Amino acid sequence: KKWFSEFSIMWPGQAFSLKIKKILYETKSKYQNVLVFESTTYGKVLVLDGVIQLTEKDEFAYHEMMTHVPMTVSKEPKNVLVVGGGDGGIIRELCKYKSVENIDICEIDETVIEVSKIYFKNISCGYEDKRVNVFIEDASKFLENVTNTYDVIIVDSSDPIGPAETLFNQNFYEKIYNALKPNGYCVAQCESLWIHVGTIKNMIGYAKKLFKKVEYANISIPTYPCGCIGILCCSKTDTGLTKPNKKLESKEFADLKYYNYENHSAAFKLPAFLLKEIENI
Amino acid sequence: KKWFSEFSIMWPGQAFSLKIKKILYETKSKYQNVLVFESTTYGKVLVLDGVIQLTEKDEFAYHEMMTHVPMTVSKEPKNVLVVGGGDGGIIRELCKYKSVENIDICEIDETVIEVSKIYFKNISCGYEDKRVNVFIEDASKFLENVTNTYDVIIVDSSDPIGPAETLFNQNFYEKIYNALKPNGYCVAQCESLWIHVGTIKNMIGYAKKLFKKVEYANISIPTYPCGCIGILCCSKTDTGLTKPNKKLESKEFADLKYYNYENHSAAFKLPAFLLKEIENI
Ligand SMILES: CSC[C@H]1O[C@@H](n2cnc3c(N)ncnc32)[C@H](O)[C@@H]1O
Ligand SMILES: CSC[C@H]1O[C@@H](n2cnc3c(N)ncnc32)[C@H](O)[C@@H]1O
Repeated sequence: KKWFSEFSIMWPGQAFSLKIKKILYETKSKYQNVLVFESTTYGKVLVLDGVIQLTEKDEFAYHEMMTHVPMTVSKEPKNVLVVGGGDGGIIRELCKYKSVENIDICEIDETVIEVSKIYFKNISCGYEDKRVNVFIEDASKFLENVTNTYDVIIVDSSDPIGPAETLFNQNFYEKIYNALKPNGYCVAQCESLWIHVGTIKNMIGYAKKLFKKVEYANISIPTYPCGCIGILCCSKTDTGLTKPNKKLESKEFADLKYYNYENHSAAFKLPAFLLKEIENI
Repeated sequence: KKWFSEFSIMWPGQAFSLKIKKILYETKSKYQNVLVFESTTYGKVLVLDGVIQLTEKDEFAYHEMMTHVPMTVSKEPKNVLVVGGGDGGIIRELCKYKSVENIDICEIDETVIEVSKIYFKNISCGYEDKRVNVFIEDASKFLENVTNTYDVIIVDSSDPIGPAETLFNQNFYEKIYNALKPNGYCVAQCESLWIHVGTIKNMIGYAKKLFKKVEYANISIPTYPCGCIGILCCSKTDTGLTKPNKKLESKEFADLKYYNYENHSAAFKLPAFLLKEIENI
C-alpha cells in the first residue's frame, strides 16, 4: 500500500503520515485541491491543498469542542452562523439543540459540501435539517452584507494559505463583531500552541481590539499538526467562555465522545510557556 | 536533507517524521538500537529501537508533568526512585526540590546515560548532584531486591517492545507497591488515549489490584505518537494525585515551561469516550 504525507511551510521540518487503503476522489475545485481517501486506521480522510481537514476517527473532538463550548455558554441561541465547515460536522452538532431556529453556513467551496454528502454521510447528515441554509461565498464578503445578527458564530476554516487567507486579519474580526448580537460569541480555529505562537498572538491581538474578552483553549486531536489545535474564544460580555451554563442531558447528546462539562473548563488551562507568551498583548 | 520516520506495530497506519540536520551517533547497545540526531526544527532527538524518546524542543512537557505532579502532592519526599529515565530529565526536575535527600535511578542501559551526558548536557546536568545514585539493572530485578522504601517512584520507561517489556505487567506493579512508603505514590508512562486503550485498561487494572486509587492524566507533547501521552497515577491513600499540596515558588522553579498549579488538575479531565471506557475496571 502507499502513504499519504502532510508536509507544509506552515510546519517546516515535521510531517505526519497515514497509510492509504484506497483513494476515493481527487479534483481541483475553483478554489483548492480536494482529496478523499480511505485510510487503513483512521477511516476516511478529507484533504484540502495537502492538509488534513478531518478524519472519521477523530473529527468528533474538534467538532464537539468547537460547537458545545460556545453553545453551552450562550443562554438560548436562536440563530447561529458557521463559516467554512463544508463537511458539516459543526452543523451535525448544532442540530442537537432543539431551541436553535436557524443555522446559516457560509462555505466558499461547494465541492467540499457535495463531496462530504457523498463520501461522509455521518458527518454531512445535518444538511437534511430544515433549519439549515447554505450560502456559497467568501465568508469575508458574506459577513460584509448579511442583514441579520447571530447569537453565535463558529469559524471552522482551513489554514491561512488558501481561501482561508481572508479570515485571519483584523478587518475580518470587525465583521464578526458587527454580525453578532450585543451579547454574542465567536469561536475560531486558531492553530497549534506547539508551533504557531506568532499567529496565535496576532489573532489574539485582532480580537482584543474589539472584544472585551479573548480566551484560548486547546483540543487534543491526533491528525492535526502536533496533535492539538486551538480555539480562539471571543466574548462581548466580560465573563467569557470558560464555563458552561448548561449541561447536555437531552437524549440527543447521549452519544458525545469528547466534550463534557468538566473538560470544557480544562481546555482553557494552558502550558506555562504559552501564558507567559500572551500576557502583554 | 533526509528524514527520520517513526513507524511501529504499536501504532499501525500512521507515522510522524522529523527532518534530519545531521546524525550525531548510532550504536547497538547491549539492549537496544540507539540513535541521536540534530533535527532541523526540534533540536536534538534521541531514538531507541526506532521510537522517539525525547526531543530538546518539547521534552520539558513530559519531564515536568511526570515529576511535579507527584512531587507537589507528596508532603515532604526524602527518597525518590526514577525507573528508566537514563537521559536524566526527571532527575533535572527532582534536583529542584531542596528537601529531597536521595535520588536513586535504576536504568538498564548505561549507553543511554553516557550518550545523554555527551550529547544532551541540559537534560543530563542533574547527574552532577551529590544526591543522585545510579544503578545499571533491569528495574524489575532492582525493585525485587532493594531494602529501602521510597516516598515517590517515577517510571519513565520506553514502550512495551524492548527492555521495558518487564515493566508492563501485574507482578511489576506489586514490586512498586512494596517499595513505596505506606503513603507513597507512583507515576508511570502509560501511552496515548487515541490508540492504546486496551493497554491503558490493562495497566489500570493491574494498579487497582493493589492501590486504592488509580487516576490517569494526559500530556500534550508533539513528538510522541498522536501528540499526547498518559500518566498512570497510583496512590495508597484515598485522596489521589489530581490536586497539588504546594506551589512551586522557590526560585528553582521560575524557569518551568509547561506545569503549573492549575494545569496539574486539568490534565486529569479526560475525553468522554475514555471515561466511558475505564468505568467497570
Ligand atoms: C473543511 S472545514 C474548512 C472549510 O473552510 C472553507 N473555507 C476556506 N476559506 C474560506 C472562506 N474565505 N470562506 C468560507 N469558507 C472557507 C474551506 O473551503 C473548507 O471547506
Ligand atoms: C529514555 S527514557 C526510557 C528509558 O527506559 C529504559 N528502560 C527500558 N526498560 C527498562 C527496564 N526494564 N529497566 C530500567 N530501564 C529501562 C530505557 O533503556 C530508556 O533509557
